[PDB]
Amino acid sequence: YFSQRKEYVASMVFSLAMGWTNMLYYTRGFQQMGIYAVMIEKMILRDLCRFMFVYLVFLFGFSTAVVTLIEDGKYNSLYSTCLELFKFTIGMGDLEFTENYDFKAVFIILLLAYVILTYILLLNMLIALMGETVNKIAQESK
Amino acid sequence: SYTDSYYKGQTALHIAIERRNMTLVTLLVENGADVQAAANGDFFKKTKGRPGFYFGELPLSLAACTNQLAIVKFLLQNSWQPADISARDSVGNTVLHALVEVADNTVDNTKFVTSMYNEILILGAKLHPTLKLEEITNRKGLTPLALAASSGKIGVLAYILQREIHEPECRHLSRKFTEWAYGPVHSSLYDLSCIDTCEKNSVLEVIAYSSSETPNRHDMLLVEPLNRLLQDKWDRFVKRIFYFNFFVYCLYMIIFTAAAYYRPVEGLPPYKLKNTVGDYFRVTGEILSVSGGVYFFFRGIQYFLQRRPSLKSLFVDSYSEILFFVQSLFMLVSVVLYFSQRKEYVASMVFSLAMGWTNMLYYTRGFQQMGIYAVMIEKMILRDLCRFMFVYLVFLFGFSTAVVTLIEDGKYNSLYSTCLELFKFTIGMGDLEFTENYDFKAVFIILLLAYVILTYILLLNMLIALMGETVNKIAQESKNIWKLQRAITILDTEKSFLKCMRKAFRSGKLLQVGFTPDGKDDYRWCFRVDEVNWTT
Amino acid sequence: TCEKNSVLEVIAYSSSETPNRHDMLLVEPLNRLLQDKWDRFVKRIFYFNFFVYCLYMIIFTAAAYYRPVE
Ligand SMILES: C=C(C)[C@]12C[C@@H](C)[C@@]34O[C@](Cc5ccccc5)(O[C@@H]1[C@@H]3C=C(COC(=O)Cc1ccc(O)c(OC)c1)C[C@]1(O)C(=O)C(C)=C[C@@H]41)O2
Ligand SMILES: C=C(C)[C@]12C[C@@H](C)[C@@]34O[C@](Cc5ccccc5)(O[C@@H]1[C@@H]3C=C(COC(=O)Cc1ccc(O)c(OC)c1)C[C@]1(O)C(=O)C(C)=C[C@@H]41)O2
Ligand SMILES: CCCCCCCCCCCCCCCC(=O)O[C@H](COC(=O)CCCCCC)COP(=O)(O)OCCN
Ligand SMILES: CNC[C@H](O)[C@H](O)[C@H](O)[C@H](O)CO
Repeated sequence: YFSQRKEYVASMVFSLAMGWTNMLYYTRGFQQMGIYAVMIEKMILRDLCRFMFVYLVFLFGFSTAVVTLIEDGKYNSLYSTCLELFKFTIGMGDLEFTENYDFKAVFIILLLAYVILTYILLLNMLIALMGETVNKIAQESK
Repeated sequence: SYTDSYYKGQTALHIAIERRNMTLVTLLVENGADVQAAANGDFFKKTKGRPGFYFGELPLSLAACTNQLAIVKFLLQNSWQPADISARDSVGNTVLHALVEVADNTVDNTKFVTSMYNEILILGAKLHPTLKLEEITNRKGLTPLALAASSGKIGVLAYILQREIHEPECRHLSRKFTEWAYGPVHSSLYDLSCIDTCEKNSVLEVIAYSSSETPNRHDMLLVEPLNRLLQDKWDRFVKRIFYFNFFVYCLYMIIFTAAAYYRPVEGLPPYKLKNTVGDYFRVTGEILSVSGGVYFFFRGIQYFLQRRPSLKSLFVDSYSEILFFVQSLFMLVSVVLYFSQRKEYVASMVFSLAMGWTNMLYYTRGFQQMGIYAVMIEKMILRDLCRFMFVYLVFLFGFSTAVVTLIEDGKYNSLYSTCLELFKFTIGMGDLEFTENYDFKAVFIILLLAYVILTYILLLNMLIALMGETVNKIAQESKNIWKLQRAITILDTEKSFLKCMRKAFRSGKLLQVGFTPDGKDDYRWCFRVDEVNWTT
Repeated sequence: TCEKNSVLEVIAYSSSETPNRHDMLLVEPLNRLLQDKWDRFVKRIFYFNFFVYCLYMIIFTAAAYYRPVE
């Protein structure tokens, strides 16, 4: 701010966001409510940290395969393709095969394989593990 | 004798009985110690939020509560200063009330307390045959049976309702009367007094309208005479009345829906009737709808005034009455806005209409199969969503105001639109279409993806795991929940009944024993049960 | 009150690998002490801290919302 850069807005906003979620710290010590803060702690530190490597392997592998196969289109940059395949993981892609392009059959096979592997299989694996972690610490709530 | 505010009234006889010294008790009673002193200090009162020993404040109560029968017989029979068996404390609890209070639904405690209760009743019959201890109520108007039912003492309740004494000169204290037995089957009579018709506070009223903290609220209905009573009342007359009420409610909602759908669209209510068929039927439907709203309104007020529920348990019990009452309130507010010449009555009417259908789920209670869904919806809403709202709103507001602050000039530049879109993202129907030209786009993307990962993936599945655990918690308890709801329905149907008859009795006013302590005979509304048991 | 190293400090600031870190607080004098200190004076201080943090965040939000756009 004092260095004459408008980029301070960016830093400010992150603190503002964090400032609200840190109010979960004050749920600790209520017998009913503290379990939610604990569950979030355990899930972020254990489950997402371990799952991240697996998912990034799958994401980068299929993403770079798609970018290599495609030439001259929207899917010709790592940025857009990573965004799109990540959208497919969390079930908000669209698989609209409405482009004129080469090796269309192989492109379709790859996207279907990725969708099955990440949406159906991996994501429910993670959700199963998170459910295990959540149920494991209900009885320790006291 | 202790004179402070903590041990007020404690004296030597209490110490001797407490120490289990027969010799010192005999000497103290010999020397003229008061056998009816009241030790009512704060250490000795009935209380939960302070360590203490409540026994009923009297030496006889102390002796009974401590499993010392010899001292009880001494105090009652000894001629230096005999003890009154029917004495009461400051709470009004007699020895039997004190015995009920010290139960804890364990095997050995059940054996002790049941034994001491039985012996005291026999001795009371012998000493004062015209005395009826079991009809003495404490300060709150509870008999020992009602106190046991309210407190959830399953052992004492099971003992009392199934009490039998095979001995003359005390047989009139029995309640279960075995008339015959065959190989696997035996037929008996059950006394039934103050189960159905006591006029003050019956057992079924106490069990049904308990405050949901009672440790065995639903197991108490499995005790045999109660279970047979509820089944008989259900099959005899209540079942038909319940189905009739459900059918009438269905007709009411059909009329209400039809009237609501065909509202006039012209401005400025109220609207005047034209001499045409559709107007007559529409106005008829409106009048019936408002009538139904007024009916449910006054039923709600009657319920709340009769029960007087506390704020802490206002919703934990009485969920259904609250929802029916809120439906009534929306209907009345709609009527007020209608005759006040405002369009906004449509808004109020609509909410009542929606509520009117979902309250149909109240009638799936009392089915063994179907009532579990109504119960699950209630518990999920009352526990999981109400606790989870604070957490989720903290996240929503944090990222919402962050994004609004970052962005200048766009659709994401007001709290309303950004809160709605972030909510859409949380339930998995966003767009993520990062196609707008605006500054700080990288930070915007980082914020939004962090929000998606935090709320869509993580928190939402946390909620779902918790709700699923709740459902699996009560997959098992269906059988008991069904019975409890059926009991509440039966009592509620008994209370109104809209015929001026109170034929709530089961079997005849039969002579039970015929041989009282005096020359009279007792007719007691006994109820016949033929039980079967394949043991041996 | 130890002045060097008390029991509650040792239990509370343990490294989470201690086998009975949760059960050690159920020992009766400790459980009563924590309940007593909570009800005596700490509970009001904690609620006051939470209230002040709420006010702080509201002030921060309002100040950030109305930043100048030049
Ligand atoms: C320092 C770490 C470890 C951390 C800091 C930030 C970036 C964080 O994301 C993480 C990584 C992350 C990012 C996005 C999704 C999942 C995980 O986890 C926390 C950190 C994690 C969260 C979410 O965790 C919470 O529910 C807050 C919280 C939970 C439990 C508590 O006991 C607690 O006490 C203070 C606070 C909030 C953020 O700080 C936040 O508001 C933003 C913008 C990102 C979250 O990085
Ligand atoms: C009075 C309360 C507590 C309540 C009243 C309304 C606003 C309610 O939303 C809530 C809050 C809410 C709103 C939206 C989603 C979840 C919860 O829960 C009920 C209330 C909750 C429901 C949903 O609950 C049901 O399944 C009805 C029901 C379940 C079990 C029963 O035993 C029962 O007997 C009457 C009825 C129906 C609504 O009343 C309805 O139709 C509308 C429009 C909103 C629902 O507020
Ligand atoms: C399940 C747990 C593990 C999950 C891991 C999450 C992985 C998600 C990966 C998504 C990356 C999507 C990046 C968006 C690309 C983009 O939209 O483009 C970006 C825009 O800039 C940025 O926002 C910087 C990158 C954002 C930082 C992002 C962490 C570059 O610039 P261009 O606009 O010119 O791209 C020109 C092309 N149109
Ligand atoms: C179907 N197009 C997107 C939907 O609107 C919805 O957002 C999405 O399909 C769900 O998240 C997956 O079930």
